[PDB]
Amino acid sequence: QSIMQRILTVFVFTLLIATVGLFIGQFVPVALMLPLSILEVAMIILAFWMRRRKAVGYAFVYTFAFVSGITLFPIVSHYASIAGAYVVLEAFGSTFVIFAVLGTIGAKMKKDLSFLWSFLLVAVLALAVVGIFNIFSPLNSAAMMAYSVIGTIVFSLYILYDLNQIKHRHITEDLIPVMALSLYLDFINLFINLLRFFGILSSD
Ligand SMILES: [Gd]
Repeated sequence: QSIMQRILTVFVFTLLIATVGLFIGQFVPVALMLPLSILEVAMIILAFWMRRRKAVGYAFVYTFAFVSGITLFPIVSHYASIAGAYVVLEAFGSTFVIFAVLGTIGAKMKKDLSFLWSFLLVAVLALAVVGIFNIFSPLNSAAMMAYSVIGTIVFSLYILYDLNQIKHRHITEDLIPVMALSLYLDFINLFINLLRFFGILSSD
């Protein structure tokens, strides 16, 4: 009925569409698979880009959710292989409770967190730079673990912020796709960071 529920209705469908993509993604051969470095940082770059995009439709978000799902399996399989499959469940479980807890608090809190926009914008740019640096010169385990905890905190704060702005701002019906897409990217980026963190933590 309300705009918040319609956004979260779209959000759940992108999760479902992504899960089918993830299943399909297992059949991609190693020849057609991009480097792990590139795949991880591309999601940070798209999270930044898709936030500032104008006039996004329902066809874009659902097709994006599907394709991104396919390009998530290489990362999932990597960290499951180096540290056991249990880290994928730990990562997904931790993402789900963080999103539920922070999403609920953000959506019903009386304080308006609009002032954080600049703080979170520069943090994503920093992660983007360090992620791009990682392609050419790969960071060691401890720097990657440090990078992962920081990314976890930034993308946890974005969920709080995003649900908070949905309540506090006058969101028109034409922004339902773009707001759900940002929730999807926040979720996916939080998952990747927890997965890498717990992946490396159990790696040695
Ligand atoms: Gd790998």
